[PDB]
Amino acid sequence: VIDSLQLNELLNAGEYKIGELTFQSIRSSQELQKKNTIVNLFGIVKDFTPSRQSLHGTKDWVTTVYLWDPTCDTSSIGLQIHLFSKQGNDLPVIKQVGQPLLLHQITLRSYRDRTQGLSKDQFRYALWPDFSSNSKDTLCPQPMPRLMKTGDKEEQFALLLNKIWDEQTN
DNA sequence: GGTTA
Repeated sequence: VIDSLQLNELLNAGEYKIGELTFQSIRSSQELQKKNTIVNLFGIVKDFTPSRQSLHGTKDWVTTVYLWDPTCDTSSIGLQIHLFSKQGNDLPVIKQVGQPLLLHQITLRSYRDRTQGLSKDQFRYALWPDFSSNSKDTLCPQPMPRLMKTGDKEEQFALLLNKIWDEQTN
């Protein structure tokens, strides 16, 4: 079982592994890159926009989230990520800021001088409750087609992320 | 693949 110190060392390495997946810390993901890359992310939802249908283009279902982790500062909102779906509205249903969110298969690219995340068509995700909340229904029912089965390792990471987020925002 | 946002 990991504690907050190990979590921080993990993140400070830029790239880190949890189970079978390799993630990129939010801060490193914010680094401006010339060429797009595909990554996995695990952070706290610092802000979000409820799912809705795009008005133009292919009109995909879309939800925006701002992901944060201990490598950014309480002052930055984090990495802006647009999650899309062309297979119905099966996007993460987020209820409040503070929820841990794990994203699998997110394209990182440059836009207006900032790195932005764009979900791959087949992206997957895991969403946790905002543990630090008094409310007990922070994690509502989620659509199934993009859900990832997770275990205790990811559970601890989520618990720690939320805790740190809370200590730094409370 | 980066329109949609």
